[PDB]
Amino acid sequence: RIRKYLANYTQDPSTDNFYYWTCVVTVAYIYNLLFVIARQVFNDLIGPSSQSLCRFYNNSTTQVECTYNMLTNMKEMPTYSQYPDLGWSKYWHFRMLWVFFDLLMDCVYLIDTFLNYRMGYMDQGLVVREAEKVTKAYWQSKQYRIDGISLIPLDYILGWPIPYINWRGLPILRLNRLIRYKRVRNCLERTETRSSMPNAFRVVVVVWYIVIIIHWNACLYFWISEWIGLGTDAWVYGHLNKQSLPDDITDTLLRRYVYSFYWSTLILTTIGEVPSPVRNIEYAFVTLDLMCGVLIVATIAGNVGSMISNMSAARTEFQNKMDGIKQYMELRKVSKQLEIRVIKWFDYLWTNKQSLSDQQVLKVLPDKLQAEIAMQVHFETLRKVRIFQDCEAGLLAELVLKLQLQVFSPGDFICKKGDIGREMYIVKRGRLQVVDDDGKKVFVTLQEGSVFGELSILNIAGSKNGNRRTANVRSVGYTDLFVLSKTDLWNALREYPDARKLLLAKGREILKK
Amino acid sequence: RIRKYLANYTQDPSTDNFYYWTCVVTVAYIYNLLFVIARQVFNDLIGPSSQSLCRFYNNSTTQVECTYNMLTNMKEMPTYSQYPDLGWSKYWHFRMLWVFFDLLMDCVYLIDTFLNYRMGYMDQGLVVREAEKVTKAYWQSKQYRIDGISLIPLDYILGWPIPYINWRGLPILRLNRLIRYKRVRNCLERTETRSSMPNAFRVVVVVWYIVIIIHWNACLYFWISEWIGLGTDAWVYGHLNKQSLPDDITDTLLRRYVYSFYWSTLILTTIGEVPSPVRNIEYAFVTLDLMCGVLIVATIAGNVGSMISNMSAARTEFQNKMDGIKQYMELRKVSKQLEIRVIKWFDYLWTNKQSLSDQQVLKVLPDKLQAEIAMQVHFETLRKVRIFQDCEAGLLAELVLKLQLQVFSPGDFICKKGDIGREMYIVKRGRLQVVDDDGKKVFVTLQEGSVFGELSILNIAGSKNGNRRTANVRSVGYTDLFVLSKTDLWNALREYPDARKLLLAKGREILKK
Ligand code: NA
Repeated sequence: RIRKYLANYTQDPSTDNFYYWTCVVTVAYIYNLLFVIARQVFNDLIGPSSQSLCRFYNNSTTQVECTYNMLTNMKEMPTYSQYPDLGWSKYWHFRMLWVFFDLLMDCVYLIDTFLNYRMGYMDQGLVVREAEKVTKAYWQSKQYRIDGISLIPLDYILGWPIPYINWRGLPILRLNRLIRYKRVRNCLERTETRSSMPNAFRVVVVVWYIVIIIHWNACLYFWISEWIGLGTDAWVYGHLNKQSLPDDITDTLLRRYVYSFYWSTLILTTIGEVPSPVRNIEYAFVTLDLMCGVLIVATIAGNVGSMISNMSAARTEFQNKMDGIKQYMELRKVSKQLEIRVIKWFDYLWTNKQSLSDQQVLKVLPDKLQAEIAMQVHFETLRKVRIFQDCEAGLLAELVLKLQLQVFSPGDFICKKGDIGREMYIVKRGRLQVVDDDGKKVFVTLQEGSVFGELSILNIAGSKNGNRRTANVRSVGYTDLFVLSKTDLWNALREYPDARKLLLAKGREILKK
Repeated sequence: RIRKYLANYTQDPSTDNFYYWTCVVTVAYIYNLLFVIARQVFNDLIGPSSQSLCRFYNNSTTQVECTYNMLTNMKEMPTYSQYPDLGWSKYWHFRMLWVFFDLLMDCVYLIDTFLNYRMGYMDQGLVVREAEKVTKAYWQSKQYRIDGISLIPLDYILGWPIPYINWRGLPILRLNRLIRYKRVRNCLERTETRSSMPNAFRVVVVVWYIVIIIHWNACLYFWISEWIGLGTDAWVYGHLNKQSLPDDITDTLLRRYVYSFYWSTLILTTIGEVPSPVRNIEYAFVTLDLMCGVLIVATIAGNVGSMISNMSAARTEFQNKMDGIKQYMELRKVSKQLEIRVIKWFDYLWTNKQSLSDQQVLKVLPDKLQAEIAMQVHFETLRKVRIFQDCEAGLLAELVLKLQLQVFSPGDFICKKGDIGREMYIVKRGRLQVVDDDGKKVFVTLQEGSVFGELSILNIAGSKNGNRRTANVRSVGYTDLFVLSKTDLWNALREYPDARKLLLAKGREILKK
């Protein structure tokens, strides 16, 4: 039942469900990141706690509650008068909506702290899943410190307006929820690896960081403006700042946030098309802010330039190789015809993504994976070669390890009559044909998967032109042959002497018949 | 005839005519890219559909058709009154010109859809050209979806002013022509490879992208200005924007486009010397636009910096090598004279583009091309060596594969009397001379193509100082020798035993005579 399942449960961090969970926790973290500072600085997000009072001229001048026509074209800023119950009868629905999302994100934090409690870890290359071990490792580590500091429900008692003690609230007490940044960094690291566009995603995440910095600096600008006093000079938000409040513009919560966000965007991007500071404290703030903005712009530029140089590195390497080849062919005075042939073949290899190397797989993988990949590509082709049909699979594994790719262009000759023959060819991705001594005839056409030269790899010792090629073979279009050298065959064969004698017997048989 | 040719026709994509065709299709695409959005937002491009009416003071104030003096120094914007036939009697020539270029570019799109219908593809390294196969591959792929969506003639019925139903037109319905971007990307990819300046071309294409973005954002600025209302605040185009319409400036279609393009250039380059926004919606638009402009400037900078670092990479590598050499010669206390000699030789190798390596050709080309290049450079020189004049061409092919470049500076000695001689030298790109034991005499001068030391490569077994050099040879200026080692000769020779015995015979003969 529920008790059994929850008493036994332990988590595997490498699942996909755990990744989706880390995304849920990232959503909750981003909720806190934006809205705790927004509710601290922009108090009316939970509903106004006080009444705005404007000095209105009717017969005479008296102090009344501001309308929207009183908050347009102001000659001074309004003054505030607290409600007896700090806006609770008028805005309890707004405040219960905020409380509900607070409890939702805190329940997410509690589920996360439980999954941390029953969290499986790697030990001896395996993930440990014994409830006793995982909880003991949880307590040995000090994850519980960060888990408990991040959930202290201090904002529930002291973060809301309490009218009985005239406590106005302190939403900033929910900033301990921001200690859980490791799960968010983990989610973003995992999202980059699962991404099909890892450079683009990295730039996007930096842009998201910049937008959140601009939001926090918007809240900082407005908090500094309100601490200096709104409308007291031409730099703070207010009626003397004519970019803040132009002619027919109303002073609203939306206007305060919109102007502060625009101000912060222009300052942290070093555009600076905002009013100049007036007081020494504003000069200090703006100087520091513009130096931060210089660094922020250099960071955006560095990330974009890094992405741009990473995504053009292969074309640059190809162009370097092509330039070197052309330089060589100029210095050593090669024909124009062979030069255009070289450039055609190199351009084909580019626009078809071939790379002319198996070192991609060779170097960076472990030999187990290399052997498995090679056996999946070459083994079934190699087992039908008519001299390897009666061998043990170990020999063929060693052989599929030692196969070399050779590429040919249209009309190229693989071999010609009376040539040294010391190889065996397997046709992959092409088509060959055996032409009668002039290039205007055809005997047979070799398709993919066929084999040519398989007796020239044995040594039958008196086999009627054993070493010479005895045929002409040319490529129809671009071909991809795989070659098993004679040296490689005998090197591998010396370890299997029973397969050796049998190969010799089969070769003599095929030769005689 | 025509029917036969068109029924049989099938296209090869790798031709040069097809490249010129892709350039024609790129011209048609760029036509649509600019002019569909321009005709949507800047309606008067096809001729005004309505009459501009200005409130004029003659005796009294009445509403008359605006002149150019009424559209200068305006106190308010004019109002419009549709024509009964929506400008068709006055501007049918403009509209038929636009219709003609529309039909021209749509015929280009139809030719392109036919060439896609009969389009040859690569199969087994060959381009397939059988009409049945290419059309079957066209239908198997879903190219016909994109080809048909991009040609829906909806703009011909609903994109022009129809006065009978009071339809004002919707030029934006021609935006489905912009689905064919793959042919344009293909054309630009192919233009980069054919380019002699591939870094410059890449930067130029990014600059073209930025200019088109600035054009579309100019149209966006003016559409937003017109939707808010022209002349309603100091940010939209109009008479209250005194950068839009200064003192003696007339409100024309050219002025609207010119100002919107300048505005968009200053915003997307983050210069920002334009009026500040006034309303919340303008603040939102401009904040988003300036963040896009930050990214656009970082993109331009990244592409330029990538090009700059690619075009100075070789000089940087050379300077790294030179610095390493000088560091070594300082640590190990080499003379100043040998140090200036090393630096002179390295500077020469730089300012003459030699690279001291044949690995350029060696690594990156397939062995077929390497063998052909080596045979074209070395074979005729090697066949006149007086011991290789009576050999089979296969031996000489193997030998021209195994030739090593050695470079010498002016006055350097290739060899001296009584030195171990185990090589043969072929003079390429230089001039040697045999000096009599003091360096003040001359016996013979060896020019390009000559050969020295060709008997020291054989083993005549008692050949009167067979191993010692028996002559002094020094380089006149910078020389480029190619050396055939004795080890290489015998390694290659063991495969040809008939050529071996013959070489031995010829060497004994030359030695005796
Ligand atoms: Na300025």
